[PDB]
Amino acid sequence: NQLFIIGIGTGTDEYENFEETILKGVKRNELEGQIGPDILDNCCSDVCYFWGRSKETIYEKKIDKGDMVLFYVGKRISRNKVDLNQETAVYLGIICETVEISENDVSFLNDFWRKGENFRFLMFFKKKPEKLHHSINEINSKLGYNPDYFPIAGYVKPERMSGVYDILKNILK
DNA sequence: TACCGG
DNA sequence: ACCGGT
Repeated sequence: NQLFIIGIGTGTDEYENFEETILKGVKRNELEGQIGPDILDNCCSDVCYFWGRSKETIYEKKIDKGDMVLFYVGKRISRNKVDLNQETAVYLGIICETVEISENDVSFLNDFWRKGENFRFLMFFKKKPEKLHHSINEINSKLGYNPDYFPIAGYVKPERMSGVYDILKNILK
């Protein structure tokens, strides 16, 4: 029951990859024989929604099923700050399963990702991660972060989690 | 800055 | 340990 944040800067290849596999998604036939039939059955419909990283962990925390990912989307200004003057977005996904791809098998990841082979630690999301109506500053504030906190990949100290309990609850039914 | 370290 | 910097 952990919570992570992943910052997707607009106008960059991470945003492009975020378009393809989280916003648009990938038909499950184009994944058959690269991802297990069981992951495909239980985490995907005709479409899989998934993200990936180059390590298995985030601040030494590994990501497992049941956990949550807030994708912050906006124009990045400094390493971990966003421009609050242009549009921002927050999406919430719930991890279904995580799968590691072997380094002699990362070929297929380039089919839909720019430099995809570098990101062989995949995460699959039970349903398509949901676009919240909150801005990044509105979510940051609920978690006790600076308005423009925009981590590239952050772990949210559990004691902050209760500030967004309303939202996650409302999402389940 | 596909984030860690101190 | 998490943020919050350049």
